[PDB]
Amino acid sequence: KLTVYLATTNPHKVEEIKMIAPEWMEILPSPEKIEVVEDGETFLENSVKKAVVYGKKLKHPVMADDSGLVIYSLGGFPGVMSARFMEEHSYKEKMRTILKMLEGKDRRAAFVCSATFFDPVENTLISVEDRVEGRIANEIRGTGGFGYDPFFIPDGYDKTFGEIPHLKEKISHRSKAFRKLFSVLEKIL
Amino acid sequence: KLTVYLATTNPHKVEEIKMIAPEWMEILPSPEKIEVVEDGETFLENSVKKAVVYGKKLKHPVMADDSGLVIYSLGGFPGVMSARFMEEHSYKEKMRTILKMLEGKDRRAAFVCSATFFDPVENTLISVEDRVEGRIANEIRGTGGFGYDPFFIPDGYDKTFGEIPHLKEKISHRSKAFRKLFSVLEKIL
Amino acid sequence: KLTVYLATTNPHKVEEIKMIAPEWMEILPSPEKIEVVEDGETFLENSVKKAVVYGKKLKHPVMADDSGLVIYSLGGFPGVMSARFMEEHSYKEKMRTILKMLEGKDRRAAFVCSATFFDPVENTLISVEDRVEGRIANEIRGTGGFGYDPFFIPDGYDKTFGEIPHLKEKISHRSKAFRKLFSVLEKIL
Amino acid sequence: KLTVYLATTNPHKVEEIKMIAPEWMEILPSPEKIEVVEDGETFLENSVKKAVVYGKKLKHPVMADDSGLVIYSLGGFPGVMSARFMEEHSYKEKMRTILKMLEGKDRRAAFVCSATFFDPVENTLISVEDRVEGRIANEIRGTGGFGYDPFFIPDGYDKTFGEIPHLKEKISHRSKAFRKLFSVLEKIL
Ligand SMILES: O=c1[nH]cnc2c1ncn2[C@@H]1O[C@H](COP(=O)(O)O)[C@@H](O)[C@H]1O
Ligand SMILES: O=c1[nH]cnc2c1ncn2[C@@H]1O[C@H](COP(=O)(O)O)[C@@H](O)[C@H]1O
Ligand SMILES: O=c1[nH]cnc2c1ncn2[C@@H]1O[C@H](COP(=O)(O)O)[C@@H](O)[C@H]1O
Ligand SMILES: O=c1[nH]cnc2c1ncn2[C@@H]1O[C@H](COP(=O)(O)O)[C@@H](O)[C@H]1O
Repeated sequence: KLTVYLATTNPHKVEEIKMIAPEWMEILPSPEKIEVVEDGETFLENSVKKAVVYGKKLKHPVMADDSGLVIYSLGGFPGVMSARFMEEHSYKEKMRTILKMLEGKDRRAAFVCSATFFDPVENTLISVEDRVEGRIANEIRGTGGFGYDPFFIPDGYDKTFGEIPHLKEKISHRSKAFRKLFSVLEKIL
Repeated sequence: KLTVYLATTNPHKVEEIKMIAPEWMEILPSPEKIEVVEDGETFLENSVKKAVVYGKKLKHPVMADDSGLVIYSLGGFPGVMSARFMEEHSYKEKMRTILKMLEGKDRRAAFVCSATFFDPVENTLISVEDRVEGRIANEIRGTGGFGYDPFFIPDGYDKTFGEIPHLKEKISHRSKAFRKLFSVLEKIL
Repeated sequence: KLTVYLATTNPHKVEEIKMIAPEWMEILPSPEKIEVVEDGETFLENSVKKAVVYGKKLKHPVMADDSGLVIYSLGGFPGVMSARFMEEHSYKEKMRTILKMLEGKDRRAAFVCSATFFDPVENTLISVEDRVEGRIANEIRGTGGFGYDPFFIPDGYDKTFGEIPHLKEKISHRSKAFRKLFSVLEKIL
Repeated sequence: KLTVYLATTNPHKVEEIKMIAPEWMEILPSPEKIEVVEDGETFLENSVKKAVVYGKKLKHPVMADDSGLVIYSLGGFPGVMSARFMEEHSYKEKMRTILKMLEGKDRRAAFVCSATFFDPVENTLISVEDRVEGRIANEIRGTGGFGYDPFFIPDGYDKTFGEIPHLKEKISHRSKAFRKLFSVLEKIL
């Protein structure tokens, strides 16, 4: 019933989103890579900006994700800088560096995801945000998911997303933000 | 139930949105006169941007409106330039100059309104758009309403909005978009 | 010595810049088409934005031009909208329409040009502006030049730039801005 | 011969620029604290942007500075994020955090400054950039200067700017860049 192109370069993101989409959602890969200036202050701003740039060019309904790691004792770092921080380096160096940052510090943290729907024919835009609360692990563990998942432990668990990647589908920020986006969309039709 | 501020400096817009409020919504003018640079290409971009800027400086749900007159035979002019066009001059003078532009041309026009709700607490953003098709009168009539109302005739009528302003309450771009917004809030709150 | 690419999509601007160029400059068109959202509210802001965006992507010194027609009685219209106004129509039609807007108004106008140099290796940016004061003719005449030339009369002249386009080399907004820019660069080399 | 306002919120920048002002220039703080979203990817873009905004509000010549600390082994961190990083925390906390990140890494870094002049009357804008190269110390020393001074050691010295702040006047990113700017001006004017 509703068909959408995904506004995203990230293949792990393509992956997570199709696997939690209801049957009434068809989620297609964008026919083209489109440069987006990601100069927003928040996940919401960047998510909307990707949805709008992609929507205007493709002239078809689109969905966008903007996401990252928020560490409370580091002022929300890396936040929107999640990818850009030490971007020439491996996620493993990034995680080691942030471990050094956190010695002696409260390790509370969250992955946040802003999920955006834009229909450029109707000029309807919907954006919702959700999060998964956890903590940074004392050490990098496991090879599942992507990015910072090897050192993030969701609340109510003692393993990292790198160790129990299947759990992302159930409780991660992206799963909940998009299910909450699907839910709104479902209602308004 | 739901209090909301209006992300605008326009009294006329505040009046018009105030009068169509649903029973479950409280609608207040914003307590700050915040400057937003309206550099969007489209009414949606500007709407969305006022709502984010207002919602962030206020830390409370906001609604914003970006609106204008679009005259097809003039390329959609004045469009997002509706206020900035000859801004030091009265609307009378603006309407006069646009009448000259239109001599001998198809007179078909629309008012368009991009209506956006932003909740900065949850990060929920909803933006919708509507319009009233109509045409430019051959002369300026009435004093009702505001802006271009005195020379705009909605389809199915022969008086301008400046002549029959009460009719705005029922069929205007602003009345239609904001109801479209309420019907969305209602269904998802 | 100094080679610059021009951060422009306008081949008339290219040829006009080349013909006034000092002996020590080499001026080449951009080797790549790059998209820039011209969302500045002034010429200076758009000129600087084109220079920066093209400079950063080309990794090489560049120059940009933002230019337009400013008519005083019309609040400076079309201004930054010079190109966008009625952009699907010919200039003849955009002129006819502005002729209609000028009936019974003061006819004085200026072309304005913001000329920018950007060296992205040193991060040196230099932006200078000039103008040519004149007035709008009562009709369109000449096929020379480009854009609004055929109804623009320079102060101290009888003929429009469409009739005497050869005079642009000496006295246009573009000739004066760029030579001002060449002269600043002379001193700082 | 020239009264220029400083487009800045930083009392410490105010003082350090003031003290290297050349004879023909009366450098003042700005009368008004004005909101500027520093959303640029580089120092130059933020510098330019602060200059333009202030200069449009104030209608007089202004100068702006955007500056930060660039640590090479950390991908250029904190860079444009130099203030915003851990912004609710003291600079002692920030520097302590960054020492941890640097354990086992190349300590080299630069303070960088983009110094921009903007005349909103003529529409002339000049932006130049400079840097002071140096290294992060293994410890925080001295309460001189500001920000990251107490753990930055300019090349060829053994003291942090925290310990020798009076040498900034002569060798800092800021003095060099602002003198580079001054130099360029008193050729043209
Ligand atoms: O699910 C996640 N696991 C690990 N890292 C994530 C996840 N979601 C977003 N990120 C981080 O956020 C950045 C990409 O988000 P983007 O800016 O939305 O493309 C990368 O640093 C990711 O590693
Ligand atoms: O309901 C309408 N009637 C007449 N003019 C309107 C209406 N809505 C928007 N406008 C015009 O469009 C501009 C609205 O400014 P903005 O939405 O704040 O960018 C002003 O020129 C208004 O006069
Ligand atoms: O030298 C000129 N003669 C006539 N029109 C000009 C000249 N310079 C700029 N323009 C107009 O201003 C606009 C240039 O738009 P820009 O590409 O955004 O700088 C186009 O409308 C041009 O036709
Ligand atoms: O001379 C300096 N010494 C120490 N820190 C500096 C200096 N100049 C700039 N910074 C840092 O750079 C940031 C300035 O950011 P800005 O005010 O946004 O340009 C602040 O975090 C400063 O602490």
